[PDB]
Amino acid sequence: GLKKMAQPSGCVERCVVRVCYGSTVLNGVWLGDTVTCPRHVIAPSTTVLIDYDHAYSTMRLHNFSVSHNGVFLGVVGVTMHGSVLRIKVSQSNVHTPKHVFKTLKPGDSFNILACYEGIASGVFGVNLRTNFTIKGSFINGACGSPGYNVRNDGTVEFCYLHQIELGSGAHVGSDFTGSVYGNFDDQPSLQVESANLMLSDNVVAFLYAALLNGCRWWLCSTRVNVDGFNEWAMANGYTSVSSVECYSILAAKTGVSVEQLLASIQHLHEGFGGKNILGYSSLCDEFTLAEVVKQMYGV
Amino acid sequence: GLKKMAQPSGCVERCVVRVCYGSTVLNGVWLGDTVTCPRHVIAPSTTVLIDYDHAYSTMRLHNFSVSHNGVFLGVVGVTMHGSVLRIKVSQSNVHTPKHVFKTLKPGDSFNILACYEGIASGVFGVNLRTNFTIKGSFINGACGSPGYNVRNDGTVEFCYLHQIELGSGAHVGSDFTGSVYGNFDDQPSLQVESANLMLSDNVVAFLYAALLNGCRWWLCSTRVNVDGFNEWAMANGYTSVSSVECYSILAAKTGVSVEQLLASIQHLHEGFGGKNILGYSSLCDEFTLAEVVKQMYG
Repeated sequence: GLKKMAQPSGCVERCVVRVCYGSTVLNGVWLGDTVTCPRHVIAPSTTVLIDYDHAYSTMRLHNFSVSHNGVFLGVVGVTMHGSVLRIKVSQSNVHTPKHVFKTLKPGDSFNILACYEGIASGVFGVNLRTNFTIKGSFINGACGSPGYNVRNDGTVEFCYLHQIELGSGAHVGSDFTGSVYGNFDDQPSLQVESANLMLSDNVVAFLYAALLNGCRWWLCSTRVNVDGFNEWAMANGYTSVSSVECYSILAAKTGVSVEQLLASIQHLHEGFGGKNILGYSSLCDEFTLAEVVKQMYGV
Repeated sequence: GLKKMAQPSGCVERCVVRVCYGSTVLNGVWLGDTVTCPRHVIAPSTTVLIDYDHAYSTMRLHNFSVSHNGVFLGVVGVTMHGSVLRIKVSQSNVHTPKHVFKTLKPGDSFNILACYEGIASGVFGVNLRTNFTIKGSFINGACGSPGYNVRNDGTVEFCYLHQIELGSGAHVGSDFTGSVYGNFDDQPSLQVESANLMLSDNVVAFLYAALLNGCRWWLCSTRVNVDGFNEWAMANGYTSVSSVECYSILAAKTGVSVEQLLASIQHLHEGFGGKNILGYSSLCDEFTLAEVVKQMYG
């Protein structure tokens, strides 16, 4: 069985704060004596293009209010870095977890802690898609909601801060250095993301999960090698497959080769008509190899 | 948009402990000075039917080890209540959240904190099905993983302790009184659960969600009243619809009566062939009214 799960949120919850500037409110992340939040918090109320360099030069520290669970923190200084602010506050978060900052790549899975007014309301796993957007569930006020991963040694990787929802409904964020994923503008615009490609590495993982569950009506005995599949993938809305050897644990157990699964993808590309694979009516790219392995075997 | 989410797990993570008896290890929940865990932990290693009353009668307190993040709690006494043990320990959990215990009904959504050796590894939302099982993700050692909801005032409702995986893959748990949901046996056996019905109230909530996203190709123009739908529901594997007036909010905003969605359920029952509703190719009973309302309007 396959269930999308999030990693536990407790150590990240203790870092979420409410950041207010004037009347504008969003979420920030408090590590040590620094709060990171989207710079949208200092935007003037207007319908014209936002000049953030001008808003930054006219910023006054006393217009900020930063709080953790209703306890207000004193603001010492603020610098702007791409699409985020770094707010120095006058005391350190005594529950700062061991952490690093990591910039995601397309195909990476991570966890979103969806937050409103400095308070977490939900947690879910997501994948950064090839168009550098995610499909989240955010209502008004989710700006600044953090994305994270928890390494095996317990280190939190801070990798995402929610920035904006595009007209299409797709969600855009930045890393903690202020670079927006996909170079989208961090203010209202008419921007549209590129077409989403199916994540081939995840699809291969999904088909191995199907095999391990005894679902194999779809298996091809044809073989397509990596170079051939990657050329087909270009023309058919799929990514290249990154490598084959990482699947060897699943390959030995099944015992089906990655190249057989690549041929199976080409066979199943259009539809299942109208059978299903693990309940899905079309190929699923939601689950990574690491998830299939960890959910099947704890590794 | 509709995404299955879990409520934040921080306050529950601080209650999970490792419970060991002899060589057998599983998870427990530490509230005040009590640890609740599945009684499977005192089972003898064997392939015969387990007699839990005899296992309990021959129990020795010194065979228990209860620990939280590597520090060991002193065990004071143990009682058995249905499928769970209540282990009294000599320390109170200083991180005990404000909490109540609540027994779930089919169609209720809740959150699972999946745990291994007393450490949380994943959190996800699930729905209790009409056969009283859930579709989770558990591998070996997840026994005792807790299920919970968090009310608006912050109170944690403890509602589920993971007990066993059935031969079908479906998951069985107990409440914190030790009653097994669906009264399945809490030991290895050949039991098979009865078939699931489609949770009609959840399907309605799902269709209200689609209307709010401009997904309306499936909307029936005509209506069927509740009494006619419930007759159809029996003969077609759906539960009876509860009431109509709960959906007033979404009935208002759409503005579509529940009776119109009931007619659409009848029409969509076979298949979409091959159109789509919010990503799904068949009707989805995964989301309750409360989740839809919370995810779209707060």
